[PDB]
Amino acid sequence: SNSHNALKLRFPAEDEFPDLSAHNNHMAKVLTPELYAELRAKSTPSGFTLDDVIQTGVDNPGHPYIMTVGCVAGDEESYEVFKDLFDPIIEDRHGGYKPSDEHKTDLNPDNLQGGDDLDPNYVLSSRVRTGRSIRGFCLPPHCSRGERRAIEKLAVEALSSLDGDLAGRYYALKSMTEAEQQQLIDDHFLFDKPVSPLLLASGMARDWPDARGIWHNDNKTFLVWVNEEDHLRVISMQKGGNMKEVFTRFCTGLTQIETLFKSKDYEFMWNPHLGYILTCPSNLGTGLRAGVHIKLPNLGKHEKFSEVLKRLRLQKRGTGGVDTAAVGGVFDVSNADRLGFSEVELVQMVVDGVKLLIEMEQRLEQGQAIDDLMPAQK
Amino acid sequence: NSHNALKLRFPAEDEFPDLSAHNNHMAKVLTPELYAELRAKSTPSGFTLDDVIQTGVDNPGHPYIMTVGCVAGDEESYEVFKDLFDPIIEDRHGGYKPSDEHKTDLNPDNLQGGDDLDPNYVLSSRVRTGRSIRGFCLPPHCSRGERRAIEKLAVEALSSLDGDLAGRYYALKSMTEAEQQQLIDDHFLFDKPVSPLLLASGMARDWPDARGIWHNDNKTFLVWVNEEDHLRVISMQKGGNMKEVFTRFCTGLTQIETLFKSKDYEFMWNPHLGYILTCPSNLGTGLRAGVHIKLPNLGKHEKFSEVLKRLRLQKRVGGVFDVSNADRLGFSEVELVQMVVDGVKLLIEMEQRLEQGQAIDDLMPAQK
Repeated sequence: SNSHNALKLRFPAEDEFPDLSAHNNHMAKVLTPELYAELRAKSTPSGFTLDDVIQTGVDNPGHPYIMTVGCVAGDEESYEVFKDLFDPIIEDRHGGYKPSDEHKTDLNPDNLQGGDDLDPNYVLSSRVRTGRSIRGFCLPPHCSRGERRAIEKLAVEALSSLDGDLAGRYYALKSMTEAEQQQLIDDHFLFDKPVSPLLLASGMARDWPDARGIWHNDNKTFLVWVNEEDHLRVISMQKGGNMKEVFTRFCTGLTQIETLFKSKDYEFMWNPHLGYILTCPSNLGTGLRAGVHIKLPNLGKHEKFSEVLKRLRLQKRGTGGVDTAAVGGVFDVSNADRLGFSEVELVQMVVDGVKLLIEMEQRLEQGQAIDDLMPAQK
Repeated sequence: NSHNALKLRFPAEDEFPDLSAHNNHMAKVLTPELYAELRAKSTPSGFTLDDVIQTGVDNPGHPYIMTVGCVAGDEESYEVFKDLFDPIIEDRHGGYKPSDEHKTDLNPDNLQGGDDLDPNYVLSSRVRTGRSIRGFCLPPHCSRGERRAIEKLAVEALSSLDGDLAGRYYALKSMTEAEQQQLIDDHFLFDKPVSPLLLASGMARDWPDARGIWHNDNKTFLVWVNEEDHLRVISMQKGGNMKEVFTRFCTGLTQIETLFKSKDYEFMWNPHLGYILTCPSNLGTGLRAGVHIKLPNLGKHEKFSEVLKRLRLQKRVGGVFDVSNADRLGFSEVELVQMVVDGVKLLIEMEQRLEQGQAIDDLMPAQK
């Protein structure tokens, strides 16, 4: 069953209790001596234990300013069996999302209003990314080589049946040539073995690169990663500001994949409370990041920039390409929320927020203050 | 590295540089045998010994002031080529042995006094240092992509700074006319190096791409991005409150590091060399705390040179001098600023004594 956890249970809980004195992550914030003694004996059907769940958080103290999650789920059951650890973490990480709250999924592009015309003079590209887990298999931190291979087989079979706009090709990391990895690097489609101690400490990098691969359609507007951080990572993208089109392709792609999985009696891990289940609690609900690479040289240096994004429930990341080298300010702006908002709602906020960012940019271009454009917190 | 492969087809003596009439630390240490042993090596980034000493071969230097004559291309340069750097470091940094260990101390609390040096003599005071981000090659070798990546990290980290800090970034490239003008008025604008020492090391490539300057609204904390080093942090202020200038120096610096770490990034550093920087002369603390003071009487005394060396200080407009600590490695940041505070007090004391037409010989400091 768990000979090892049985040996640990022979020690008093406080002898096995981690020293989190110099830590700063959500796990350490919630893991009291009491909670550890209560859950340490528990195990999930696949044998995943509390010690397995929090190991990364113990190894990685986290940092100042922002905390890290410090824990992972090894399977779908982990969230139920260790809900007393995950729930407060989730409540804290997702702005007060309660154990009793419900998550609503909305993958109907028609519910999105506008967003098909983000000013191409500012929006260089649009993208929507999410993650999915296949029910019946352990998550990356825990999946065996056999499970991982079974998942890849399922993913590849389904993906190979996509045609038309989604006709594509699979590229296994194991057999990848220097030439194809160079092309994938140039198209920003490649992923390598994680270097983050956060991911490494969880066990998700075992047997690399076995059963890991990259798939993408011929037009390079739809990309799928298999067995990296989660079973599947699905990305839709393209040049320009047609977020609606990107989202539609995103939704239709996910839908066709799921139908194909359904054909084989397989389905994505999902429930009314946590939405789509993924390895890290920070990616629950929709696990969706919808963003744009937008030119904002003026606003980008403005003192209220960060403040404007926070109020629009958006977040930014800087870029390191020739684009920003010229403009002197190209940013990657996406939605900050993940759980408690539907996919349509998250994408809508990017659409809405982007329009205001552009209006503020043009306002600044004409050398005028944007004071009366400052929005109220959303 | 296959260019080095070709060079290795010639015997070492045929590739060995002609360093006659060269007055730099590299030239005073590199022997034909040391070259023959190290010329086939390379750091993971591919930096070679030839790359390390190129600036020292190109720049004979000056008969008087001596230069280091070499640069590090990445963090591993100081290790893979330690047999060349160690002797140079011992030579450049007052005997600092390979066995010695550097001790960093950025706690402004350990700074005894320095809160108010006589304003009648000290026009202004400032402290500055350099920093390298682990994982990226140094300015002599960094690719355009690395430089841009470094710039991305620095800007968002500096964006997160706030309080008496919190400022605006200014990319040299896309800098607007009004902006460039405004910066010159604040005396913050820096441009492409004219120094043949930097040019020869390959540090000005792609200028001004990925280069910029960030400073606070208050104009007391400044940071140069991707110039002589990944980062050049400066703290300044008119007056003689070196203590306050150093405090702001330490905090703003602790925060930057804070933000960097919060993304799995850290400054290059190790117990032996302190902070890793491009030029060996900047190792350890790479710190320079200086003040502009009026020492007219001393300025023309025959013991002014000896007095500075005694106090371990350096000088570089009525008696207006630029005095700063001379040491960089083997002394903590707190120790370096303390010597400047102590020595300055002693300099002003001697200046006054001279004004009264008195001795001062009894004030000759004991070689610190």
